[PDB]
Amino acid sequence: PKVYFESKEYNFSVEDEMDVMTFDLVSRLSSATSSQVDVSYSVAEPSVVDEYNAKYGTNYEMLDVSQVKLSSTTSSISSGKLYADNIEVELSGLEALKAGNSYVLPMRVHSSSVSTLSGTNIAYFFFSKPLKITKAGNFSNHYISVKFPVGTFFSSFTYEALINVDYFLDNNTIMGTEGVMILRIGDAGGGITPKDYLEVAGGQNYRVTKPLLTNRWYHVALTYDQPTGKTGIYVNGEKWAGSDWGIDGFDPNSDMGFYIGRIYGFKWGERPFHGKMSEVRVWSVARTENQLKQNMLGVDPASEGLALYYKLDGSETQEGGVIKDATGRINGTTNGITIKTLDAPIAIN
Repeated sequence: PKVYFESKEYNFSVEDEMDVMTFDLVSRLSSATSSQVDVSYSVAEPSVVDEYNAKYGTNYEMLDVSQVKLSSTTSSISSGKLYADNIEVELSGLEALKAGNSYVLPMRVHSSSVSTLSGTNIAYFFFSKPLKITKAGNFSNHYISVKFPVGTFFSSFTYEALINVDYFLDNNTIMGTEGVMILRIGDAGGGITPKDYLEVAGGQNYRVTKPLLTNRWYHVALTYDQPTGKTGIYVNGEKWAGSDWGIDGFDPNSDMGFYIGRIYGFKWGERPFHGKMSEVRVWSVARTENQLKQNMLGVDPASEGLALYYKLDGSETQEGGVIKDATGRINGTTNGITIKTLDAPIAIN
């Protein structure tokens, strides 16, 4: 007879503010025997998690062994029984775990009495820690003026943000460089683009074919892949419109330069956005559809290619007329972005 784990997998949720939890660890025999069978446990090698992720295409992160305590390392299965006496596993440091990841603790069973069954001697305990966005930045005649590093020339690029519109005026600025490359909603004064239609404008233009609602979160993105010439506008990860351009790129600093939320001082209309924004980014690459979809709620601010990042969740420093972005690269000038607490976490469906 052999020692093994009866149930391969268990799932736990790491609730808010939870730092410590305990669970039961039990192995068993394939069939009962006439003497006590001794067992012991250990945390399995991280490569066990890599094999699992490769087999299933999952993305589990291994917990640190330093946050695992066993009531005892050893146990036993009494003569005539199948299941080992319970061991309690205590997991700590849960509050510090990064949200938006799924974690695993793989436990191996060993025996000094009998053999264990390969492929059945690891128990997998999974821990989910949900990423939520519960705060966002208010725009009601507010701007962020952004100066990119000198000689910035975006060839391929991405603008993206989570937005929630309070109301639509004729032309509502999201982000960009007016007259050059700007993402907006509407240009109804021009009698072509309805007030609630996403549009890219500047040296060249195109627009979507369905309106946005008010009081609803959307993820919105504009990409341009300069080598292929393909540009797209994406809403909630779906391509809503596309075009083909021949331009080599654009200088975001040209003219009045780059603005978020309001083209401050523009004589032909400041075109303020009225609503909230979150997770506002500019990249110096064309992000793929998959990259846009998978990262709507958060990205590492250290990411290569990320030229500007405002979470607008309260974690950015605002002082002295400046709002410092998350990359540490951009000190934007602003009239102040009040961080609002949402009624519920951001949901796009």
